[PDB]
Formats: sequence, C-alpha cells, structure tokens
Amino acid sequence: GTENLYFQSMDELLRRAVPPTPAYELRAAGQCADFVSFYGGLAETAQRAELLGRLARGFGVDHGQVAEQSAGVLHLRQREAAVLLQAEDRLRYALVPRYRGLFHHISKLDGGVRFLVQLRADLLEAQALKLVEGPDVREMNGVLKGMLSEWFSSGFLNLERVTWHSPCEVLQKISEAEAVHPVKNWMDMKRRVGPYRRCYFFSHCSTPGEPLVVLHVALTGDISSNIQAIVKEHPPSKITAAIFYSISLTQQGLQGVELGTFLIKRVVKELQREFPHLGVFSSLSPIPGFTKWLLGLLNNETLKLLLSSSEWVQSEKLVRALQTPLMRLCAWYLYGEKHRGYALNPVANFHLQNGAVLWRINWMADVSLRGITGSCGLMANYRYFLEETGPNSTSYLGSKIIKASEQVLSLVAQFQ
Amino acid sequence: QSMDELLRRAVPPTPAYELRAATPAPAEGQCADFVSFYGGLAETAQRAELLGRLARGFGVDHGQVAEQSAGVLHLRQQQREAAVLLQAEDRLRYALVPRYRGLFHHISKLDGGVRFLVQLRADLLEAQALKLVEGPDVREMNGVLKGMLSEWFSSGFLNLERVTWHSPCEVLQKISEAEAVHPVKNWMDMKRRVGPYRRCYFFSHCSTPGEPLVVLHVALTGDISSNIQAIVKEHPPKITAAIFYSISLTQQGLQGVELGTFLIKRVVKELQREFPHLGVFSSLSPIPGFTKWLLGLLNETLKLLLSSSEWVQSEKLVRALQTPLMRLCAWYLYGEKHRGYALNPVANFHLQNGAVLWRINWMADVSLRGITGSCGLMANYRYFLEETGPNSTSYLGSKIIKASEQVLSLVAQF
Repeated sequence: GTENLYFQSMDELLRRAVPPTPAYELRAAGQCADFVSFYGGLAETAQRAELLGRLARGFGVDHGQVAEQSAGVLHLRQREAAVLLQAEDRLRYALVPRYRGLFHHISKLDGGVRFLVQLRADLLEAQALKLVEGPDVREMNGVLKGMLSEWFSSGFLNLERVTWHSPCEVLQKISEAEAVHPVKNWMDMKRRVGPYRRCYFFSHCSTPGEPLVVLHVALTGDISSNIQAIVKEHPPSKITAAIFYSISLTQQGLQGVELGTFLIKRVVKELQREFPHLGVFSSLSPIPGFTKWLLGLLNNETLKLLLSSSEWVQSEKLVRALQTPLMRLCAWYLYGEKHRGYALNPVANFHLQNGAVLWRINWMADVSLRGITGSCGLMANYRYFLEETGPNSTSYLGSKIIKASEQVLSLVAQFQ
Repeated sequence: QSMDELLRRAVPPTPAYELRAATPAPAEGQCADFVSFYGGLAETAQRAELLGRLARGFGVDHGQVAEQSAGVLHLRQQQREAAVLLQAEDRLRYALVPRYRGLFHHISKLDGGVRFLVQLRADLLEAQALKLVEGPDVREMNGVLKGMLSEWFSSGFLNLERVTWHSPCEVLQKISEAEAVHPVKNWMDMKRRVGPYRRCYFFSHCSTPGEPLVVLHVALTGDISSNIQAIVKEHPPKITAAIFYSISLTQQGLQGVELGTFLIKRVVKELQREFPHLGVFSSLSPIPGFTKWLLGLLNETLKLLLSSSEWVQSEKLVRALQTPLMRLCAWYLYGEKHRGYALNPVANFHLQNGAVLWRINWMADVSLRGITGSCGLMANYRYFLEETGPNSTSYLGSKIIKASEQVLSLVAQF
C-alpha cells in the first residue's frame, strides 16, 4: 500500500534528480542535492540496493547512439585528421553513462565525495549480499571506483603515525576497524602503539586525522613465525626485521584504489629514514578461506570435515599428525590454486602484486578461535626484498608468476 | 632526436585492458625521467617541441579504436548477451583514452607532481599563445590536462584562509606580490589591508597550506563605495556593506578552473557567519581596456593625444568629459559584446557570478594606472544574494545583463 508508493517515488526522483546528457554539439554550454537527500532518508540496505539497481540500468549509455558513432568512425576510415578526431570524440562522448554526470555534480557539493565513498561502500555491500546483480551495476561500480581512484591518489594522502598522544577518537577508529587480529582492551591498543611497534595510517589531505587504511609494524630481531608472540608481548622503552602483522581498510568504499599498496611503499621509506641499517622486511599474514577451501574439497575421512571446527586443536596427537599434510595442502592453496589465472587467496594476491615472495608457511602461527577456524592455525610470511619488488610485481601482474622460497616449493613438490 | 627516444622510454605504456587498474612498478621511474628532462629544457621553444610530440605521438591508438568500433557493431547484428556487449563497449571506451593521460596521472603521485603539471599547463598555454605549438592534438591534450587540474583544484580540495597581521610575513609578501588590481605601496599599506574594517581571504590547496592560489580583498563599510582611494588610503579604528575591491589569481596553469567564482561564494558565507545582519554585498571593480577601446574608436584627434594621464590636470577638460565618457562607458559595459557575452573581462566575471551592473563611478581611481586604464572610471557589480542564482543563469544561458536605472539611462543617452 505504502510500499508501491516508495517504488513509484524512486523512478520519479531518478528522472528529476539525475542530470540530463546535453547534445555533443552543446556539451560546452539542485537536482543532485535532491538525490543526496532521498538517499540519506533510506533506512535499510535493501532500499538503497533498489535505488542503485535502477540508476545503473536506467541511466547508463545509449547503446543505439554508440553503434551510430562506431559506424560513423568506420565510414571515415574509407578523410582528414581533424575529421577522424571529431567522430572519435563523438563516440567517446556517447560512451559516457548518464549517472557519471550525477556522481560528478554530487562531488561539487559540500561533503559530496564523502557521500560517494559511502554510496560505493553500500553498492559493494548490496553486491556481496546479492541484493543487486547484473553487468549494469558492475559497470556503475567501475565508473565510481575510477572517479574515487583519482580523488584518493597517493599524492593526496598524508602518512600519519599513531602514538598514545593521538586523539582517542583516532585510536577508537583504528581499534574498531581491525578485523585481522582484534584488539582485546585499551591496554592492548596502548602496547600496539607503544615501544618496538609502529602504527601508521593514510588520511586524505582534505580530512586530516581520519584513517582510510591502517598498517601495524613490529620491530623485531627475526622474521616472526607467531602472532601471539607479537600481540601478547611487553617490550621495554637492536631491530633486525620490520614485520607487517596487520593491514586494514577503514573505508570499504575505497576497496580497490590501491591504498594498501601505497601504504606499505610509504611506510618502508619512513622506516628506512628512521633505521638506515634495516634491510629485512616481511609480513606475517593470515590465510583466510583456507579451512573453507579444505572443507569444500572434503565433499572414514568424514571425521576430518567434522573435527575441523576449532575443538580439534585440543588433541596433541591429531595436531602432530596433521602438520606435514595441512602444510602441503596450504602450499598448493597459495601457489597452485588460481582464480582468473591469479592467486586464489585475496591476501596472497595483495602481497604478490606488491612484489612480495611467498617465503614461509607457519604451522600453528595463530592458535586463536578465528585463526584455527579461518586458516587451521596456519599463517604465511610474504617477504619484501626491496631490490626486486619491482620485477616481482611485474612478473605477477604481467606473466601471472608467483616467486616462492624452496620451503614453499618443496611442499608443492610433495603435492601433485 | 633525444625527445623521440626519451618519450618512448618516459611515457608509461598503455596497460592491457585486464591490468588497467594496477600501477606498474617502472611507471614511477619512467615519469621521474620525464620531469627531469622537462626541467632541463631552457627556452619555451624546446618545451613546445616536447609537448607537440607528446600530444601527437602518445594520444589514442586509432587502429584499435576501429577494431573495437567494428567489434561492437558485430555484436549488434546478432542480439548477444548484455554483459558481452558492455565488456566490448568498455574495451572501446578504454581504447579512446590517450596514452599521455597515464603520464599526467602517474606524475601527480610524485612529490611536487601536481605543482609540475600546473607549470606544464602554464607553458602549454604559452606555447599555444606564441603559436610555437598548433594542431587539434595539442588542443585535445590541453583539455585532458585542464580536466584533471579542474578536479584537483575543486572547491572541496581548497582551504579558505584569512590574512591578519598574525600571518607569516612570507604569506603577506606572497599576497602583496600577487596584487594584480591596485598595487601595495609599502608594508604599512599591507598592514592596513589586513587590519580593522578589512577582510583578506585566500585559497590554498589542501596539500600546500599557506600558499595562495587566489586572493580576495573585502572592505567593511557603511555605504556602497564609489572611490578606491577612500578604501586603500584610509585609517580605520556598525558595518552595512561588504565591498570586494580586489581579486587576484597566482597560477597561469589554473586558467579556467573557476577559483574566483568559488572564493566570492565561500567568503560571503564566511562574512554572513561573522555578521548575520549583513545584507549588502557589492564590488568596486575597475574597467580595464576601456581607455584602449575608446582610443581605438577615435580612428577627435586632440582627445586621441590628450587621453594619456596628463589630461586630468585641467579642471575645465574633466568637467566637460563627465557626461560623454560615462555614457560611452555604460555602452562599453552593457552594449559592447564579445561572442555574445560582455566585452569587458571583469564585467563578464561578475555577471557570470550573478551580479548586477549597478553603478558607474566618475573619477573613482585617479591613480596613474586608473586614468590610463579606465579614464578614472570604476563600477559597482552588486550582489543581491536572493537573485544571484537566476542572474547567473540568465547571463550564461540567454546572455542577459541585469542593470540599474542609472546605467540603463546612460545607454538610453547613447
């Protein structure tokens, strides 16, 4: 009754709120504020999913005009340099979706870019909850990811350090947006910003003291093989290695703007300024989705599927027996298991893109509830050899090659 | 010869459609070589040769565009999948993005990168003005670059800073030096312009605080000012009107990024926050190019010689030239057009912003530049905030100039 009125309103608002595309000939000569107002007044994520789905599908590209312009370019190929360029630009203009003009005019508003980050955070969520589907919403994602990638480029971000002198609103923000290894109490947070620890974040030049992405570094004497050893440690007031034990994205709307890739790049330069005799850099990273992949394969060795759900770690006989098998299955999950030719694991793909080496597989590195249920206690060290991060980054993105240690490659030699 | 080899190894290559999201590792080092070689170019003619080659050589791959255009049309003859078409459309969309855009993008990420690109557009504009570079390829590259600069220097990315005698003297020097309207005489004059009954505001980029891009000088008075010497040469110890007596830009590379339009918008909001009972806003703007236009018409021989500073000395000549020069000024502002819009650049600026050609002031600037520039004449472009929106629309859209009865009477005389 009042539901069919909510649906009717969206279609009217998108018509009168989405700015119109002018003719290519006249492309040189309040609507957006109505959109922001209506979008704000949407309570549930399912409501917002309905509006985003209609915007993507209804206000994209005029597929008809694109074909007319595509043929118009091919008709000239059978005149003049300026004649060709004008027809190319006609097609370039025809390929610009009508919603892009809305996102562009919204940015020009007070707190406009902030709104758009929230709107892509919701769009990515609605896609994850399968509330929105289709290639139209996927295109609208890329258009937004593209615009945001220009506003939040490396050169518009400031590197800020978190100490116990930082505001508690910033420490709360950093504590809350910490899904890797959650913070237990305020005394734990004080330790993670305390001596032998370095906590860094990126803020936009526009919004200082607002974390966009967070990186936790531990100053140690060896490449760490255990997370408990880092998080549950009381260091006093010489360092050989810098271990990245946690990397977190605060704004989910900026998922894919390479914020973490530039964060590590920056922090290393900062740590090299502070310790000019520091040449060991590595991560101690979780292997999320491993247990899920392992249980997904297991579809009597039925005892295995059942047991692999936290409680199995209690038996010393079962853990000891599962060392060599789970480590060779992990080595394959990281090195051999692919997705679109690239590494199946999202964390491994992240570090391999950055030029890291799949250096070590650590048994019972995270004996926490999330550590055992997530990656069966296993963690890995993606080692950063600064002298070769460049070529490794290139070899992975370009030729889809994973550089791995002899330890890791031996475990894959055991498999297959 | 070096330019062709350098550009081939300094302009980052177009990544595969599949890897269009990832920053290549060499792309930083490639763009730093460009900045280094560009810096080492002495004359503008050298820089013009490099920019001309970049535009022409590193634009769009015209061959791949035709392959993608045909590929889309092959998918039209046969009603294919929705996602199949969209991917083919996006490949064509990607094929239409020029290779130099990736250089400008990767240069920005560099330390002092956006600063370099502002200088590079300042040079590109100059080389075009000196006809060192020509063609539609350099025109496209200036649009690509201006487009990027118009996003980085958007109101959201700018800070509104206020200048008081508490500001660093490096900022006051920068602001004194930036004066492109009514030059500052001494440090005591500058102290007055930031002093009581005066508001000085500027825009700095969020990346570079305390570095002015655009400056606006406001005078807090009891009436709409009719004389500039009454403002600049005054020792102040209730305010009715806010008079904008000077607006200055500091970067030629940001020519067309609409900074002055956003400063007036933001300064008014700031003035209203300070003074909620303030409803009178106007400018006291000069009329530059008027004397030049007037002398240009005179080609009646005595006035062509006399109109060059010294004529103001005779009280009989000034008194006689009061009613004629004001009616010729009224026409120069209201009737004289350029591409249908106001001939005067200052008048076009304020009318775009939604101002009204409110008053023509006789002997408002009796300075050497004031008499030689606009024959002592100045004008008040009044901002009626309740109607700035429709006035802005009427001027840009229908090319209509809203004027006062005083101004329209002088055009009725003409």
